[PDB]
Amino acid sequence: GAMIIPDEFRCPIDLELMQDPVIVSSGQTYERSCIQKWLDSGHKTCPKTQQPLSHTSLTPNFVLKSLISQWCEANGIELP
Amino acid sequence: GAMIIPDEFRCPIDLELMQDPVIVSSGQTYERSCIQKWLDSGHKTCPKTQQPLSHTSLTPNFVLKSLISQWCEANGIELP
Repeated sequence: GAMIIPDEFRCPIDLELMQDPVIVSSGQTYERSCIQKWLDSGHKTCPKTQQPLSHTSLTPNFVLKSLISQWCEANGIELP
Repeated sequence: GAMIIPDEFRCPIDLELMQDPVIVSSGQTYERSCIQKWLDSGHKTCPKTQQPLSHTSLTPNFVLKSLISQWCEANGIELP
């Protein structure tokens, strides 16, 4: 039928399911890989609104991970 | 209906229902009110581990907001 994961468990930037959740200073959640490229590129601004960024953080997701684990169990499936 | 919400949404510190979570540099989520008291007290150690904190990070809630709204809708219950 139809089975789509909530946007909460998907990377907003790539709109794709991935196992690497990280959070920005603003509290936004994005894929770590994308951010590494973003920082590596030398970009010090938020891609979402093109606003300037004076601080970055490598804080990993916590509750998101726990929630996704429960989500998979409910469906009785494993992450791709 | 379910009168008990998942511990993920519940504040770990007081195990009480609230809507104002923030993150810590250690990837821990605590209620905003509690951390404010901590700062006011001039404490420099993590309450749970009683270990010194060389630094701290303040990040407002994020994906929790979306989940909270959806959760209430699923149960058809108003959020206190």
